[PDB]
Amino acid sequence: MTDSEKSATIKVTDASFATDVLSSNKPVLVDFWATWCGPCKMVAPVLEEIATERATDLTVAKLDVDTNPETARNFQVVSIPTLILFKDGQPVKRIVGAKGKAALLRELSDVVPNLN
Repeated sequence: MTDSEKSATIKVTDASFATDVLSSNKPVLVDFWATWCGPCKMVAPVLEEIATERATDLTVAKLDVDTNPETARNFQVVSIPTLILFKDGQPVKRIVGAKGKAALLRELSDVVPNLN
């Protein structure tokens, strides 16, 4: 089953990346992913929880490399899944391959000192 409030993520494209990711004065986390990749499918529910839980500290976004390969090569992040953390529309940290909740919330507790 699914629902319109099951996630707090945003979806971005090569035509909208500047208006959402580079527009953000707060920290924003882009996951470059595709539905056809196993590790992408495995990190998606962990990022969905991170979007729902960490909304006050950061924003969580997805770039679909299957329909925006332009944005995938623009940052050289084609080696999916690939996570970029931006602050004030400028890149600050890079991560590649899947994470579990513990590893993802360590790398985001680096900006959320409250947990974990």
